[PDB]
Amino acid sequence: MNIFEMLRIDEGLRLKIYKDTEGYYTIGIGHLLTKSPSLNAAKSELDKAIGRNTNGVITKDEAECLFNQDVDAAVRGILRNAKLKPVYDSLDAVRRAALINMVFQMGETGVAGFTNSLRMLQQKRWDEAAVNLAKSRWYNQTPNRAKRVITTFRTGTWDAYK
Ligand SMILES: *SCC1=CC(C)(C)N(O)C1(C)C
Ligand SMILES: [Cl-]
Ligand SMILES: [Cl-]
Repeated sequence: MNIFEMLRIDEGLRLKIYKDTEGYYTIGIGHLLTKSPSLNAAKSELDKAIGRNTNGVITKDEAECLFNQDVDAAVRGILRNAKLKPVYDSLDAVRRAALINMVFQMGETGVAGFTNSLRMLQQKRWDEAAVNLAKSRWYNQTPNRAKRVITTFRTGTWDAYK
């Protein structure tokens, strides 16, 4: 198990434009296209991201291309952020993947707002962090995915994904 397989489980794979849990236009492996309600705006972003006239449908290779770019962007967003980098540096390899997962889903600014959870993770207070992480809109809106990520933070194992 690794971060690519983990996010592939959490995000799924769809080759046609769809709406995510929030109603935003998305494609591939959780690649957010736009938060605008216009399908034409989403098709325009898609063509721009892929470099061709797609008409809303991409191939599996194109979906994995965006996926690689998005995982790379998430990791580099963590390392550039003054609040996230110290937490990431303090974590073991499995818990680092859990932090990448969160950044992938809600963005670098959103995760950096979990000020109290991040401090508990840095102090390695795993049970207390898990309780604090669940007191969030994130947990209430996507509870099954949040539980898997929180369990990864709590245990340091991949057991939630087996
Ligand atoms: S993101 C790299 C990528 C993969 C593939 C689908 C082969 N592509 O057209 C590019 C080179 C963009
Ligand atoms: Cl992009
Ligand atoms: Cl869920």
